[PDB]
Amino acid sequence: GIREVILCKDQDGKIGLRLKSVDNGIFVQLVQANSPASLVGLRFGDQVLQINGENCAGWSSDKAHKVLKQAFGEKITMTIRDRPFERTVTMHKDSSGHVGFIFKSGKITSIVKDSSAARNGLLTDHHICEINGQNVIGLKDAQIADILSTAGTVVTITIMPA
Ligand SMILES: O=C1CC=NC(C[C@H](NC(=O)OCC2c3ccccc3-c3ccccc32)C(=O)O)=N1
Repeated sequence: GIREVILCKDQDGKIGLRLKSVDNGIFVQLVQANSPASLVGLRFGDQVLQINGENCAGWSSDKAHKVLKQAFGEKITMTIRDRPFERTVTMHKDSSGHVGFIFKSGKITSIVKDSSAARNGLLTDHHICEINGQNVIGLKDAQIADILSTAGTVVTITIMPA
């Protein structure tokens, strides 16, 4: 759904957030660790409907960057729609412990024939966002692989088109 967040700027008047224009909307592209943006729970793929009550519709990435930098006040408010491009696909590890996909730089690149990923219709050219709800955006591939490997039999992956 939609919600309001209220962020307090840090030491340098920053919130740790980079935004990106997509289809005449504005979306969260990068959230800094331990930042005000992380504190209020902003995540890669969240949609920003308003900043300080002003509609973001049609803003360029540069204009959103400017609005954030030049915002007057110690606080910045936003209206957020939670990751509208996100979907889950649930798969099951086979007897060798595999769900059946290859990924590189956090993006699914190949589906293994006659695997659980194949049976459940996992797609390529998609970001791996969460594994059973655990956020893996920005992790190294070996870290993603480790989280996958230690998951139980049910593996639900949250994905987003890349
Ligand atoms: O790109 C990555 C990197 C790390 N993890 C994953 C997810 C994992 N994929 C995977 O480990 O493939 C190699 C695996 C393997 C190793 C040795 C011999 C046979 C087979 C075999 C046969 C069928 C399907 C998968 C496999 C998974 O599908 O659970 N993808």
